[PDB]
Order: sequence, then C-alpha cells, then structure tokens
Amino acid sequence: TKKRIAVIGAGASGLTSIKCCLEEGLEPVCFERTDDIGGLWRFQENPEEGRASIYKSVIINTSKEMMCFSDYPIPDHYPNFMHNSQVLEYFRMYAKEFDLLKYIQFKTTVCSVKKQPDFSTSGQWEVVTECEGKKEVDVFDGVMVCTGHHTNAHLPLESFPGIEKFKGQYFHSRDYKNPEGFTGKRVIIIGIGNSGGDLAVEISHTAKQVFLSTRRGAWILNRVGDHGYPFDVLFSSRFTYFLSKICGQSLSNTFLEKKMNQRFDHEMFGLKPKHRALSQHPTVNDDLPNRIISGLVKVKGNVKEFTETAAIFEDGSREDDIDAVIFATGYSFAFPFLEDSVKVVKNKVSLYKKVFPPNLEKPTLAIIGLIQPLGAIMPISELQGRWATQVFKGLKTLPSQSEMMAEISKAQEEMAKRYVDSQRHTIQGDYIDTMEEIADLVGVRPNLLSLAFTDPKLALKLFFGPCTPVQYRLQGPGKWDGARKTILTTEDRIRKPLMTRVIE
Amino acid sequence: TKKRIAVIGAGASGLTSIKCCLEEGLEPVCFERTDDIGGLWRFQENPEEGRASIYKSVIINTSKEMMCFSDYPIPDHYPNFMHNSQVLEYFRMYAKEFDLLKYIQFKTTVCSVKKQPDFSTSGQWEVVTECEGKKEVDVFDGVMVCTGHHTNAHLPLESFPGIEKFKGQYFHSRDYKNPEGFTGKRVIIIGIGNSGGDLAVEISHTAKQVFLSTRRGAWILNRVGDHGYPFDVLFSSRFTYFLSKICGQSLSNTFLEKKMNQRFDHEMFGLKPKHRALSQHPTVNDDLPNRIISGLVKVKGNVKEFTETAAIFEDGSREDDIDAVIFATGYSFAFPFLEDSVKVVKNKVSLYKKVFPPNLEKPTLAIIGLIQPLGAIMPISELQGRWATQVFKGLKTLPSQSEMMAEISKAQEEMAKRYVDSQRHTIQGDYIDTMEEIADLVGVRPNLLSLAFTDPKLALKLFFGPCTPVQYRLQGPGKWDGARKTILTTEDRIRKPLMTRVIE
Ligand SMILES: Cc1cc2nc3c(=O)[nH]c(=O)nc-3n(C[C@H](O)[C@H](O)[C@H](O)COP(=O)(O)OP(=O)(O)OC[C@H]3O[C@@H](n4cnc5c(N)ncnc54)[C@H](O)[C@@H]3O)c2cc1C
Ligand SMILES: Cc1cc2nc3c(=O)[nH]c(=O)nc-3n(C[C@H](O)[C@H](O)[C@H](O)COP(=O)(O)OP(=O)(O)OC[C@H]3O[C@@H](n4cnc5c(N)ncnc54)[C@H](O)[C@@H]3O)c2cc1C
Ligand SMILES: NC(=O)c1ccc[n+]([C@@H]2O[C@H](COP(=O)([O-])OP(=O)(O)OC[C@H]3O[C@@H](n4cnc5c(N)ncnc54)[C@H](OP(=O)(O)O)[C@@H]3O)[C@@H](O)[C@H]2O)c1
Ligand SMILES: NC(=O)c1ccc[n+]([C@@H]2O[C@H](COP(=O)([O-])OP(=O)(O)OC[C@H]3O[C@@H](n4cnc5c(N)ncnc54)[C@H](OP(=O)(O)O)[C@@H]3O)[C@@H](O)[C@H]2O)c1
Ligand SMILES: OC[C@H]1O[C@H](O)[C@H](O)[C@@H](O)[C@@H]1O
Ligand SMILES: OC[C@H]1O[C@H](O)[C@H](O)[C@@H](O)[C@@H]1O
Repeated sequence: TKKRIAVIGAGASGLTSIKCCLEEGLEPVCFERTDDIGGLWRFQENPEEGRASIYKSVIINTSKEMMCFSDYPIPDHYPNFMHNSQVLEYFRMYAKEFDLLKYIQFKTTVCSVKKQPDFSTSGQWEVVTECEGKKEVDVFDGVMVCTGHHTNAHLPLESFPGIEKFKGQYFHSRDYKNPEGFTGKRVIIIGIGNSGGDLAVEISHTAKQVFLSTRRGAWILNRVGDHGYPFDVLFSSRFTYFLSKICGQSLSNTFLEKKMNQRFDHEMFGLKPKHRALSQHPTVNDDLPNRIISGLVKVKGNVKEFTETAAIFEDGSREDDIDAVIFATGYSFAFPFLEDSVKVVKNKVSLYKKVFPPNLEKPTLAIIGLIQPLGAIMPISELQGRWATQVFKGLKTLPSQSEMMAEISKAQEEMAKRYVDSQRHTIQGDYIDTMEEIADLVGVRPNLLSLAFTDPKLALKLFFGPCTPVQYRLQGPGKWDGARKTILTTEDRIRKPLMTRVIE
Repeated sequence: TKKRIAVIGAGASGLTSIKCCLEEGLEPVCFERTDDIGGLWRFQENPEEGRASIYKSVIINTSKEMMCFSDYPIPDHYPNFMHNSQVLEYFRMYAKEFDLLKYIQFKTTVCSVKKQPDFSTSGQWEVVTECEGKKEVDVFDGVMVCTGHHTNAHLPLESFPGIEKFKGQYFHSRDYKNPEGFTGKRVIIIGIGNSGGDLAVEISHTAKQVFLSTRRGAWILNRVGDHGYPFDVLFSSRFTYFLSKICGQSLSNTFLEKKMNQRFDHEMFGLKPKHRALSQHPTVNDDLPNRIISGLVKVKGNVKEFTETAAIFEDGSREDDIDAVIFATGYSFAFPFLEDSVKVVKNKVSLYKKVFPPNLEKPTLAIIGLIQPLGAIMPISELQGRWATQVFKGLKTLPSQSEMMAEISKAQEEMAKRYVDSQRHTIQGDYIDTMEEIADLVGVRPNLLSLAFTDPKLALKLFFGPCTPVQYRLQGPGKWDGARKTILTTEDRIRKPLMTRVIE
C-alpha cells in the first residue's frame, strides 16, 4: 500500500526529492518537461521554454564542500568552485549512484495539480500532464514541486521611459550566452545581482565600453577568501555563527563592510549603497574591481530615460552611441499548475518553513528549493525533502493552521525589516540557521554537546571547521556510515585540486 | 655650432630623449625603423619585424600617477591602470605638446654606429641608416640608443627535449594576440612572467583547459591594493622606502610575502617558490587566483619532455591531448649596430648607471631605457635623458674608467646576490632608488629637508604620499612651474575616473 509521490522537475531539487522518497520507501513518479536532468545547470546555446537559461561561462558561487548532497561527497579532484558543466556531471553521478533516472519520464509537462473530491480524508491530488500533445490523468498521495525560481524573466520595461524608442538591441540576462556580438560596442548592464556582475566583466573583455548601471549600489564579495580558502567555508562555520550571534547584526555588518572595503573602498569605486552587507543578497565578483580600475567597466547610477541613441542617468549625466542594453533585472516565480493551492504575487508566497501551504487539510503538497540562501540550495532542498517525505508518512506532523501562519508572518516581518524592499528579497534564508531549522524537524541535527565528550576530534571539526552538509548524515533517520570519515577529511578535498605542483 | 644628437627609436624612450635634447638646446635627429611612434605600445594584429609585439588586451601594470612624464601629467579622466591604446594616445599627446614628430624620420633603420677616426678629441659617431633600400651616412656629436629590450624573443627550445616531435601548435608570447584561436583546446603556458600570467587567465576564458607551467613558482601581486588604491602608489612612497630601509631586506620580504599569502596562500595554490618576494621581478595578476580555484588554470611544474601528444612534468605527472604550447619565456636584447662598442651576451652588459659604456674617451653614447624597474620605465628613461644630455655638453662629468668599472661590478655583484640567477634579472632596478640616483646626478633631487621648513604641506605629500615623477620637476635644471600644484592634486586624479556614480 505504497504512497505514490509526484515529483515535478528533475533539477537538483527533483533528483534529491526522488532519492528522499525511495529512502522512506515511497514510490516516486518524476515528471520533467525537458529531455534531460540538471534543470538550470544544463547549459544549451539557445534558451528553452519553461526552464532556466544560463550563460556558457557560469561558475557556481558556492564551494564544493558547502553544496554537496549530505551523503554523496563531490570528487576530490573537482575544483572548489565548479563550472556549470561540472555541477551537471556531479548531478549525473548522483542519479547513477541512487538509480533515479528510471523514475523520471522526460518531455512531460505538469499542467494541473488539483486537490481531489475526497481530499479532506484521502489527501490525494489530481495531476494532469501533457507529453508530445497527448494528455494523461493520474492520482497521487503527495506532490513535491521542484520547478525552479530563475525561469520567468522579470523585464521591467515600464520603469524605463524611452526603451520603446531605443534603436540598439536590448534583452534580459536570460538570453545572454557569450560576448562575441559585443566586440568594439558600447553596452549598458541594468542591475548588480550576480548576472549583472558576471555579464559586466565578461562583456568588458571584447566591448569598447561597458557601463554597470545600479539604482542602489552593492556590497561586493570575493569567493577567494583569506589565504585563498573559499569564503563560504570560512563564513559558514558554527564558530563564526556563534561569534556573529553574541556581536549582533550592526557589528557583524561593520566587520563584513570593513573587510570588503580593505579589498576595495566601495565609496571610491562608486559602488557604496545606503543599505548594510546582510541587508542584500550577496553579489560575488572577484574580477569586477580590477575591470572598474581600468575603465573597461564604468559604474553608473540608474538609467532614467532612453533615446534612439543614448541613456540619461538619474544624476543628469548622459552616455551616447549605445549599441546594446542587457536587463540583468532577475527573475519572478509562479505555479500555473497550482492556481488553487499556492498563490504568489511579485515573489510573495506564504509557506511554513518555505515548504508547506498552511491552509491544507492534509500535509501532502511540499514546495522544494523555493529559498534564496546565503549558501547552496541543493543541500537545503535535500533536508526539505527528508522532512517533507516524513510528514507524508505521518512520521512527523505540522502545527495547526493558525500557528503555522504566525511563524510565516513572523518570518516575512523580520525578513522585511532586514532586507532592502525588492522582489528578489522575498525568500532569503541564512545557510546554518536553515540547515539546523529543518534538521531539527527531521531529528538529524547533530548532538554536538554529547559528541564534545563521546568524540572530541569530530566535535572540534563540526564547530571550528565549515558547517558542511555531511554534518546532517551523522545521526537521526537517514544516518550514513561514512559521514564521520568524510567530515574529518574535508580539508584534504579542499586542497586536493590546488596542490597540482609539489612545494614541500 | 649646437651639437647634433642621434636618437635611435621613437617609443617612450625615443620621444622623451628628443624632448630632453630640445630642452638643453641640442638638435635631435630621431631615426625610427617603423612608420609610427609608440614602439611596444602601438598594438597591430600582425607582429612587425624588429619592433615589440603585444596582445590586444594588455593593461599596463604601473599606475598613471607613477608612469607619467615628470612635466606632463596624464589627463584626469584616464583610468589609474591604462589599456595599451590609452598609453599610446598619451604618447601621441606628449609628442603634440612638445612638437617632437617633425624631428622623427620614419621607415629609417640604424645599421651601424662606429666611433670616428678623430673620436679621442671630436667624440663623434658615424651613424649609417637605410631608408626604403638606399643607405645614407651622417656624423653626430652624441647618440642616445632607445631600441627597447622586449623585441627579440627568447625561445629556449633546447631545454624542452621532444618539442621538435610535438604535433600541436607552439609559439612565443610575442606572436599571441587573442584567445579565440584556442576555443575548446588544451593549452600549456611555459613561464610565469606577466605574459605567462596574462595569457594563462585570458586563454582560460575560451580554452577547455589551460596549464600554467612554472619551473620555480612565483610570488604574485594585485594592482588593486589596500582600499583599492593602486599598489605602486602605496609601495613606492618615500615613507614606505624609509620603513623598508630600517627593517632590512629579510623583514621587508616577510611583510610582502605575508601580505600576498593573506590574498591567497602560495603554498596551497601550488605557486610558492624557494626564493623571496624581492628576489624576483614582480608578477602582477589580480585575476589568476580566481581562475586557479575554478580549475580553468592548473598550476604545473616544468615540462621535462614533449611527445607527439603530451607533456611530461618534472614530477612525473603527465598531461595528454595537448593542442598548443605558448612559450612566455621572455626576451633578450642586443645592439647589432653597436657590436664594435657595446657587448651583450645572455643579457649581461656593462654600463655605468645602466647608461654609459665605461671604456669611452668621450661620454657621447647614452643607452636609454635598458632597465627592469620595480616601477615604470618612461619616467627613468626621462631622468636618464636629462642626465645624458647634460654630460653631452659639459654641465656634468663621469668618474674615471677604473672607478666606473668598480661600481658596474658592485651593481652586477649585489644584483646577483639578491635576484634568482636568470637572463631577465641582469638589469633590475628599484624605482625610488633609481629615480633618486639619477636625479642626484642631474641635481634635481627635491630638497625635502629644506621644504619641511620652507613649505610643510608639500613636504608632507612628497614624503607620506606616492613618489610621483612630477616630484623631480620641483627644483634644479629643468624646474616646472606647475609641479607643486599637480603634486598636491595627485589624490583627485586617482579618484576622478572612479567616482562615475553619485555617493552623497
Ligand atoms: C546564473 C545562475 C547562477 C546560480 N548560481 C547558484 C549558486 O552558485 N549556488 C546556488 O546554490 N544556487 C545558484 N543558483 C540558483 C539555482 O537556481 C540553484 O542552484 C538550482 O538551479 C536549483 O535547481 P532546482 O532543481 O531547484 O530548479 P531547476 O534547476 O530550474 O529545475 C527545475 C526543473 O523543472 C522543470 N520544469 C519546469 N516546469 C515544469 C513543469 N510544469 N512540469 C515539469 N517539469 C517542469 C524544468 O524544466 C527543470 O528541469 C543560480 C542561478 C542562476 C540563474
Ligand atoms: C606586454 C608588455 C607589457 C609591459 N608593461 C609595462 C608596464 O606596465 N610598465 C612599464 O614600465 N614597462 C612595461 N613594459 C616594458 C616596455 O619595454 C616599456 O613599457 C616601454 O614600452 C619601453 O619603451 P622603449 O622606448 O624603451 O622601447 P620600445 O617601445 O620597444 O621602442 C623601440 C623603438 O625603436 C625602434 N627601433 C628598434 N631598433 C631600431 C633601429 N635599429 N633603428 C631604428 N629604430 C629602431 C622600434 O621600431 C620602436 O619604435 C611592458 C612590456 C611588454 C612586452
Ligand atoms: N553562480 C553565479 O555566478 C551566478 C551568476 C548569476 C546569477 N546567479 C544567481 O542567480 C540568481 C538571480 O540572478 P540575477 O543576478 O539576474 O538576479 P537578481 O539578484 O534579481 O538581480 C537583480 C538586479 O537588478 C536590479 N533591478 C531589478 N529590477 C529593477 C528595475 N525595475 N529597475 C532598475 N533596476 C532593477 C536589482 O536591484 P534591487 O536590489 O532593487 O532588486 C538587482 O541589482 C541569484 O540567486 C544569484 O545568486 C549566480
Ligand atoms: N602590462 C602587463 O600586464 C605585462 C604583460 C606582459 C609582460 N609585461 C612585461 O614585459 C616584460 C616581459 O615579461 P614576460 O612574461 O614576457 O617575460 P619574463 O619576465 O622574461 O619571464 C619569462 C618566464 O619564462 C621563464 N623561462 C625563461 N627561460 C625558461 C626556460 N628555459 N625554461 C622554462 N622557463 C623559462 C622565466 O623563468 P625564470 O624566473 O627562470 O627566468 C619566467 O617565468 C616584463 O617586464 C613584464 O613585466 C607586462
Ligand atoms: O540574441 C541574444 C544574444 O545572444 C548572444 O548573447 C550574442 O552575443 C548577442 O549578440 C545576441 O544578441
Ligand atoms: O543590536 C543590539 C544588541 O544585540 C545583541 O543582544 C548584542 O549582544 C549587543 O551587543 C547589541 O548591542
């Protein structure tokens, strides 16, 4: 009498959502609208309808040790910050090791997920799915939604009077792939998220002049941290977490801001914003400062008005003979197949722990990977998936509707106090906070106080070292044999791919 | 009556050597073998015989405020680290301001410069020159040699057994221009001078894999120094100079090395050499560490042997399916037109203050810009030129042959004690030491002790601020009226091109 779980999407979130089903003995059916896995990380030269488009050169901004699945370490020889193709290969490896591919039926789009007539007792969903033009209806005991949130382009043309008049080319970051078409041209980038940044430096290699236009400015991080350790291996350690907690937000901020200014002074470089370090989604770009100091990227304020030829800026300055404008203005999400269960408006959604609709008579619809962490999504989707599948079996249970809604509203409230008021700051999470939060719900949070005495060597690494995901496969339901071994050898794996010449 | 001076070459050194002549009332004839000025900084898509070839993307590693001519500051809006095109434009500006172009005859190569029969009394040179096939002979009262030293490729194929056997492409850095010739290829770079570095990162943008092969390793700097000030504006300040002098070499070294390790640990990154920071010509690359941590540049030891397909490395590791090898193995210099007078063998020459042959009955042959400074060459060539033209008249005089040769030998000796034993470390200079040394001989060293009392505001900048070249146009022979004004506004010009977006 095995519960059948629909997993929608076969990216990082889909893949782990299948594994998490199999591991609690549920039968996963996985629908994936394209002809392969990886979702966002499977680069193609052309954009595809209804799946995340990326550019060829993209290198992931989260260290391999911090983004691995908890029970499947990334290979020793893989670099600390992997190219999009290496992320994809690792996903393929994950899917072979846990035999996930057979449960996927590709080329299959999910049109509709409606609670059934008997939902108040059965908790079951009517999933409708088209496949090369032929419909199909099925019933399921639970649904895990693993569609992305970097798919539907946010192209706010309405807030750029005279863009309709502009006679150069202009398009969303989505459609950017390589800089060939920009040799010796003058290009404006709108927005200073990681798309803005990546494109501003890349296009500046070929282009005559790139302008990086920001309406706010940005605090700007480097993945090459102190001593060349990955910045997230350093910042996301339980010790740094504890130091942050006693020191408070505004002092943490002053530390981080003063750190970033030592690298380059955001005021002198024209990038300094009115907000604080932790009030914005981190923009990571080690190359941007060096391009700015050479004039090949020019930091600008917001474009107020476009002509046939030019941009006018909020400060009355003007830039002429503009060949192309790219809107790195980011993405909005929605659920066309769930316009009954889950509602989103301008990236505002209400979900308990970012996962469960609170207004469900049964807890049988999980939303996986709908978070913007200061960290990797894959490891959080996995914990979301461990938890999700447990409440599908009734091994764990949700609070009452009204107390779910208090936590939801409490979260939206402090997120709104903390983060700059923009559509991209609606689902922010911190990495350690989030991993612990969901780990505690699954009962796999490592007992670090006991281990202090029962194993002082492990205990030390767990605390003073990086808060690696493998940490959450030590104890509890999904307990993994080789967690302790891998957790201790985490240094070796960070160094393996860098000691390619002997020094001694 | 007024002495005629042959200036050989019309790059940075030629251009300033003409101006230095005009300013001591001498008649310059300038022979340039090419059809234009700029020498090394005039990029063309094809390499040209007997003039420095560079790559399209080259950005100068010395700050604008540290490389300007002493009496012609670079415009406000020009960036702190200029692209090769902007260096060239600035030279064109210099040549307009001081009306130098009319004294150049282009397409004219100097074949021979021989001391004349009456040289022990007349001090005159037989300069022979071909111009579109037809020779021409002339006599001169002095010769300033401004041929470069980054023209004749050093391609040491003999020390790569099996390169004759290799079936991919291979060429010297000289012939490199763009990375698009390497898309999806596996490329090995020999050498980690600035060409090695530049190409290793550039080619890694298109290439499947780049390997950066060094037989030594290298200490590696960043142009974006503390708070995003140009590193040379910070390191080359009389104050830093004095701090260095009391602390000694080994302590200075430990400071610089510990500084570079904070950015990235040269041991972990596999770049750390057995020598010290100041024992090697500085390799500057802000972008290299980020490419190494992503695997797109792989640090290797020396190639011991090439096959049809592969490189074998000094540590017995092998890399297969290698499409292309670029020898960034640097340059040798020589004087084909001066074999009678000046002897150069594997970059070892004997010249008093790097300028004067010591064995000359008259001091009427100056060698301009034959130095490898921890700084800009242009400003040193200029001071060399001020001095040179003074000793051509009778304003200044050289020591006796015997005491010149003791100083020459003393210089070669301590240079050999300090620097790693290699062809490119035969003419190393320190910037401040060298500027002061030559300034003192011209009597234009600024009297900073006097100014302490005569002008404490200026005195402070001269000491605590950057040791800008304009400093040496304050007092003495060539005195410039607008020096003090520019020296004080030096911060403004560093910031002008970076505050392109409103802060307040
Ligand atoms: C340029 C860029 C860089 C990024 N870098 C990082 C990073 O460094 N670290 C990080 O943690 N995150 C990063 N992200 C965020 C990124 O989205 C996540 O890392 C990761 O892609 C999450 O994948 P997912 O499986 O949750 O969603 P996706 O990868 O988008 O997977 C969704 C899948 O569902 C399919 N699908 C869509 N609609 C349907 C439907 N109706 N029915 C069936 N299938 C459907 C899609 O075709 C796709 O295969 C980046 C995003 C971008 C755009
Ligand atoms: C990629 C690269 C980057 C560099 N970056 C820097 C830097 O950042 N800072 C720095 O200070 N230095 C740098 N250098 C060093 C460089 O040598 C100087 O910047 C500067 O260009 C030297 O100028 P020059 O006039 O001494 O030589 P060149 O510019 O080489 O001038 C030589 C001229 O003489 C002509 N010539 C040669 N032989 C004859 C002949 N027999 N008769 C007539 N004409 C002749 C040539 O055609 C040419 O016009 C760099 C070098 C390279 C290759
Ligand atoms: N691995 C990588 O290197 C990499 C590369 C690219 C992207 N990413 C990831 O991809 C995700 C989204 O990418 P993104 O950078 O395109 O998204 P983003 O962070 O939403 O970028 C949006 C940028 O555009 C600005 N903007 C938005 N609307 C605007 C308007 N109407 N007018 C003017 N300016 C406007 C934003 O300012 P506000 O602050 O006002 O919103 C912001 O600077 C992020 O999770 C990021 O981590 C990663
Ligand atoms: N503005 C810029 O960005 C820029 C760019 C490029 C060049 N430049 C300048 O132009 C000048 C030329 O520099 P470059 O990189 O062309 O040459 P370089 O400084 O002479 O360095 C050559 C490299 O090749 C190595 N090498 C030499 N012979 C070798 C051999 N037989 N086997 C293996 N390796 C060998 C050297 O090692 P050793 O240490 O053993 O000599 C060194 O690492 C330099 O002053 C540089 O600063 C500036
Ligand atoms: O059409 C979208 C764009 O694709 C690529 O990014 C090209 O470089 C660009 O020229 C083109 O306009
Ligand atoms: O933000 C206000 C306060 O928050 C925390 O309680 C800190 O311990 C304290 O030092 C800080 O001033």
